[PDB]
Amino acid sequence: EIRQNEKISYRIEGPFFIIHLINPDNLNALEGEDYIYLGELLELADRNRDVYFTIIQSSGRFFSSGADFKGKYPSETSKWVSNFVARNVYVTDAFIKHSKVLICCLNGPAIGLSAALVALCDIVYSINDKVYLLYPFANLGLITEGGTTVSLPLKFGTNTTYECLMFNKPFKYDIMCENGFISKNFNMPSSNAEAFNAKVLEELREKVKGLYLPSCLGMKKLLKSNHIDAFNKANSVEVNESLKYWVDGEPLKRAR
Amino acid sequence: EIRQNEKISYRIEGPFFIIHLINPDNLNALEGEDYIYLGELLELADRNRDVYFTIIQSSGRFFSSGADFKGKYPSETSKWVSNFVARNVYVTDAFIKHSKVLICCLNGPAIGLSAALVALCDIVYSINDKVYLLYPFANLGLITEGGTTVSLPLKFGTNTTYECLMFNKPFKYDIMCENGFISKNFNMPSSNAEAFNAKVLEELREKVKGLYLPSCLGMKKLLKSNHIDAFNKANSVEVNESLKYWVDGEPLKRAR
Amino acid sequence: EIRQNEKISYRIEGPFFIIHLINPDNLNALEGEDYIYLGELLELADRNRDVYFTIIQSSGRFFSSGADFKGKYPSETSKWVSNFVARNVYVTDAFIKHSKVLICCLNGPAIGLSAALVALCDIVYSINDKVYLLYPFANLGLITEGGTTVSLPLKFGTNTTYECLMFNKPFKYDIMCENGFISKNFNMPSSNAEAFNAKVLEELREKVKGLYLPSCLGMKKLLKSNHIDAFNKANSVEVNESLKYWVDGEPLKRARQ
Amino acid sequence: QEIRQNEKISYRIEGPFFIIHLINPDNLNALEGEDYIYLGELLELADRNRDVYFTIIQSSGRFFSSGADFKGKYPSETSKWVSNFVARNVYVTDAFIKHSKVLICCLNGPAIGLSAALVALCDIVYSINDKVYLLYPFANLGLITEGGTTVSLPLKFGTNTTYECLMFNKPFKYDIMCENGFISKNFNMPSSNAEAFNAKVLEELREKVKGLYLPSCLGMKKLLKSNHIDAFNKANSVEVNESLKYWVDGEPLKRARQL
Amino acid sequence: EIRQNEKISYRIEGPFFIIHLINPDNLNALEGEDYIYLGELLELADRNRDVYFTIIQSSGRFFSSGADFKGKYPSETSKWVSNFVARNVYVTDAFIKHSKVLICCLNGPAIGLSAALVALCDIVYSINDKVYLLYPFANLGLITEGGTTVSLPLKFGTNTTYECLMFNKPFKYDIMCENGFISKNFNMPSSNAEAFNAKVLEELREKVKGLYLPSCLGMKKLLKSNHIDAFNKANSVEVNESLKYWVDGEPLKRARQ
Amino acid sequence: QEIRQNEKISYRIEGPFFIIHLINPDNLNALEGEDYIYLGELLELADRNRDVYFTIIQSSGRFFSSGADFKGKYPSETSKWVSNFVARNVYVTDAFIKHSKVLICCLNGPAIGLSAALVALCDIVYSINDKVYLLYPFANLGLITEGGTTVSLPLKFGTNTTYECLMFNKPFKYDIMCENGFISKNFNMPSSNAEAFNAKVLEELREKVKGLYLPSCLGMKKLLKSNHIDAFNKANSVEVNESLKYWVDGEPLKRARQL
Repeated sequence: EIRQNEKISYRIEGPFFIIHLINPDNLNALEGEDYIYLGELLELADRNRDVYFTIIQSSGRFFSSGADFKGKYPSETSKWVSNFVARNVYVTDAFIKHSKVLICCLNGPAIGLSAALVALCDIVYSINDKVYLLYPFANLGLITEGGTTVSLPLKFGTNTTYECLMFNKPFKYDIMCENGFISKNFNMPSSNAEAFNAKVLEELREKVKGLYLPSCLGMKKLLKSNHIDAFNKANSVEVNESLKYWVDGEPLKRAR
Repeated sequence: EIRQNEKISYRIEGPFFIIHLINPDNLNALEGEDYIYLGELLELADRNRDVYFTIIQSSGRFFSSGADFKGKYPSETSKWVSNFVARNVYVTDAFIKHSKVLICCLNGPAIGLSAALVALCDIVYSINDKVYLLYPFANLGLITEGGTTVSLPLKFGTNTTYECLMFNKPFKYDIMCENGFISKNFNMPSSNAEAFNAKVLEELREKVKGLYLPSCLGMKKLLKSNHIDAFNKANSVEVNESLKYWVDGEPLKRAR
Repeated sequence: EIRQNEKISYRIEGPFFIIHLINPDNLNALEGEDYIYLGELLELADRNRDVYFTIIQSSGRFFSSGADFKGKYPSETSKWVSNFVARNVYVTDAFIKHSKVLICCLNGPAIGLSAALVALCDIVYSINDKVYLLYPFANLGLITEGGTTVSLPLKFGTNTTYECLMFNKPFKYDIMCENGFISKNFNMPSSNAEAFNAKVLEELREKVKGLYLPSCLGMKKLLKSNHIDAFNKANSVEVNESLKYWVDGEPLKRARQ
Repeated sequence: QEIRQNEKISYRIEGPFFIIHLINPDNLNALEGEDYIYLGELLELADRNRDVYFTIIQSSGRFFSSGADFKGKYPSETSKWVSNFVARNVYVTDAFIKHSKVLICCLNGPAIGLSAALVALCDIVYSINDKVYLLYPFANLGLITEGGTTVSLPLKFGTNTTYECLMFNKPFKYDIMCENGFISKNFNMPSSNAEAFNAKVLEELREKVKGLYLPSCLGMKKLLKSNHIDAFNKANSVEVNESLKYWVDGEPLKRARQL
Repeated sequence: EIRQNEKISYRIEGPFFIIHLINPDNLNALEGEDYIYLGELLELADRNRDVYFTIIQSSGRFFSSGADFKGKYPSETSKWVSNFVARNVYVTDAFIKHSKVLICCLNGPAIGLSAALVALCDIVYSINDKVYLLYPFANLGLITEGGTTVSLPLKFGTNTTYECLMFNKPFKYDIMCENGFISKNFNMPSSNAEAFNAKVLEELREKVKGLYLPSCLGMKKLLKSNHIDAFNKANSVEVNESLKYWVDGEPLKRARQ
Repeated sequence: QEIRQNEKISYRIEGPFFIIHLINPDNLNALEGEDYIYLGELLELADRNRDVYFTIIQSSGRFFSSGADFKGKYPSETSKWVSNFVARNVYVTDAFIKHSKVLICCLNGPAIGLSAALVALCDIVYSINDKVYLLYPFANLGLITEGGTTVSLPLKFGTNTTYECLMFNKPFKYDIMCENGFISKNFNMPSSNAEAFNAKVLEELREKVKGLYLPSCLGMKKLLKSNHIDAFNKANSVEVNESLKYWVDGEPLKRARQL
């Protein structure tokens, strides 16, 4: 039981807790409170003993274009602590610690904090070879977010990570496939995300047959311990280091 | 240059950036924005190339009784993320990363988050043997804050830390002295914090004569690297784990 | 629900799961299966949602004199893997990962693997100033066990640990107190462990009044993460490195004298 | 160089090479607990021999090893499994983790389960042909990660690929092995002559070591091992202890009796 | 402001500090003092607040053939501490800690300590698909240098690293590309390193347009923290462990042939 | 057991003990760069001797060692200091960090600077009497932490005490040493007979090792060392490189010429 959000729905089918970004007209751009809502959904899925997989699906041609930049305080610092710092530490933490198998259905590109979240998922399936991830921090006057400090070198390599981050270049489909970031490309048309989403769920129902599901969670629990400390450390430092960029004002100015 | 705060002042004398909690009538209890203000002062001291020591002094009989519990949101979670999570990650981070030598003049007891901050200082001087630190998390329905997860076992030992934290008992003067937590007890009366504060500064002016001050900072930089990762990791996890305690409501109920 | 063991009992009183070593006539020396039993009891306490504290108490003048050295295999290696390696790695792990507050009531000396278990507890109370911990590995032809590789330097300091371990010397009461290892000395006579055990429980019932007990567990969960990895790494290495000492035969030959 | 004999596993020394041979092709080189222990004892023996610089693990038939032999006294279920499963796994895993000689696996066919974990702990792997695969069927058996796979699989195959394969009981196939540089050379020989493959690897190795200062190999390995030695030791202890509740719950046993 | 070195030049163009190995007739082989000079140039670039990228370029058909083996002490140990240990620990540290984005323009092969420095760069661009990195330590009677203990497994994988290091085999272009080690291959002829160097700089001037350059440094500062400790630990151990190989004499005797 | 002679430092072996003796009391056992290197070579020699289980460091006179001797060709200031300071410090510090034999310091009087760092890297310290102290005067010399003090001082004395002493150039006095268990036994002998102290320590050590299985001592030390070995190796590299800018800036030199 949780409040409703017009941009994001969820349902449970058997062992699957399915989260759906449902605002395709705005490329599923997300405001601060929507990221918090996502964290609350993960925490809900995490407390449900019938759930073994948490599946994040979207809508339209984009997975998510990232933070919504369309959408009181004693200082600039106090403002940004409340608005940026808090939201980012919270949602990043919710993904880092999540105990269920986290699967992203990548129906199109993801950008920024949303793309950070994709990189925190355990398994990623792509609609087709036109998906990409973009982390435009250098263009926005920002730094790494959502644990990308750790996740990008981990999943794409350190050298590739520098090229992409330092020069604001996308991690394209080819780079994703070369690094095993995508576990399966479904090769379906971008115009039917809904069909892609349904097909992934159908294959998942097939793939879990016969498995002892608590083994999945037991294995994940050990696997997570490989990098949990690095992610926790990066979360705190990412969010605090970002502050001077917001307080300096550059990302605001750039928000044109 | 920074806004004024009636509860906390600062000044610079030579290589010393001196912060003064000046609200003795309320035992220097601090609201969220005051903790943020403290962080901003540290960040200011840290950017000043003439500053080598950041000295935190208080007033009255208490160093600080902790968070002021006398002193809109889509959910309980969103509320507490904004109010508790953000403030705590920010201020704790400001202390953890501070590059100047941090000295606390402990003019009386410190409690809770304020006492966490005392434990993050590099050097602590006590007014007299009646000072103590209390971390009442078990009584408040909360958990460790302000990096105490790491600082208390580090500076007091693991066994002593469990006895005190699990049973809501103070770290008294004797325990502080036995662990070398206090570098000097000035043995002055509790009724003149001002005299104590002045005496510490006078001794400091003497002790820095002849020293190559950049050596102090160079040494601190290496020393800090011993535990910086543990503190950063604990900061993120403390603040996120606390959330369920606030959201469950217990600390509020207890706030009687 | 678990098998009975005549050397070790347990009961639950409110939020306390109380384990009692009850073989004072043999100084509560423990065989392999007894150490395993202890691990099983911890795992039972850990699964009980009404338990917040696991309290380990003993009987007589000793907490425990350690492994009972009075008390089928293709090789010496296979034998010792089954008998020593497995038992040690299991019981040590049960202590390292335990989520309830672990309190040891130290009613007298502890030796060897039993003393290692004392050093893995979160809080230790002593009956009087004659208690000591002895880790006689250098004398037995063995090495560090039960996570002592980590726990001793952590709770006693590195230099003191080397003096004691390298020369088979006890960590005496004064050293325990100087390092805050003991949270309270009850100063009671050695002849009444029972009274000491009761007195600790009585104080604990008082001390928990008013506390939010889930906070205790929440704080412990974070505190444990400071050293959990070091303990897990040491456990694996301790048990495997011991093997060559058992297989070489020295601790056996030293046992016969 | 003295140790008991084991009809399923032989060893010999040729120059700087200590060569271990799984020789039970009729049963796909499936291994019982004591055989895994025996393997650990052989590694410890190679490790103490100052003339040995490389420890080479070779097999026979069409499989490297189908894993633990599931065809093949205790106060409790816990005591039983501590003795049988916990002890064997911690010991053999440790023997591979700490081994100081260059460990080379000659992969003559598929490996499964704990045997496949051991392949993933080797320093260098050569494949007979592109039909080899590694399968870690823990999710199907009602078990969890073993033999340091918690660390080795993400390390050598990537995290995302590891989750897909482990969570859904899918093999790490040749293509994935090649894409991740897991296999250093595919010999492209027929599956029907493991023997020829084994001999060819050794013949190339004798060529490749000519002119090398062999203590440099060990000196380098000693530094390389330190990158992950702690993570492996931590995983070993946790893997074996966490597995216990799966054995004690009984699921893997049940699943065994359903063939 | 720094001394001149006839083998290595530098200049600054906007936000780029450009270092150029300019001794193609000797395959840009470097003596101890040249490696030290390189470290000094990095430290200079690192202190210049207008610099955001430090670009290392070379000349001819090789990036660098490595340490120049053509080119007073109480002991063999004292000699090698002064000559090998000190130089290696200093230059390796200068690369590990560098705060500006470090880009290598790989105009041909690199060998040994020079190849180690390539592997410490943040981004590498290749002239064409004939480049390779060779770390011939097993052949020279040496061990890992310049942080390769960490960088090679990190950027090439553990198994590939063992094959190459244990058997003195090159990390060839295909391996580099498969691991994303090379961010762009320019596919230009080996005969014009100069054109390649110019082309990389031209693209870089384009790629930085519109970027907030302090963001680059801020991101690097966080990225570096992933492995900084492993690199610092390896540096100390690599240099000290090499010593016995030099003192034993093997690399010397191998040098004479 | 063969090495050059050094008039300032001798060594001998008595049974399982390798005993190193600083023998220059007239100059407070102050040590030049090459003497620190020599010490490292002696540790490496003791470390290779299979009959040695304990390495005992003893001195002479009223001081253990007053530290680096400041009475006692390069393309740059940087090259000079890399050769003279960096190399010497990384080498000797490393020799202590990695030493596998039980290292015992017989503290016959004060130790200062790098020599005091080396005392703090020993496993066990015995004091002649309660007038010993350790001083780390880096802040006064215009230097930073050396010889692994970055790690050893907080580890053995606590963080807060370490900041008070290092930041303000104050000694770690006997009381602080005793309170932190840094000293395992104070012999309470007069400062005028270091020799008698040295002999008494050795006599007790011969008593204390009777009946022990000495390989157990080394086996235990090997596991104990792994608690902090990484932190020490990381600190060594950073300490020596960070120091460079202090030497190159020139401050410690200036401060040297002001006696």
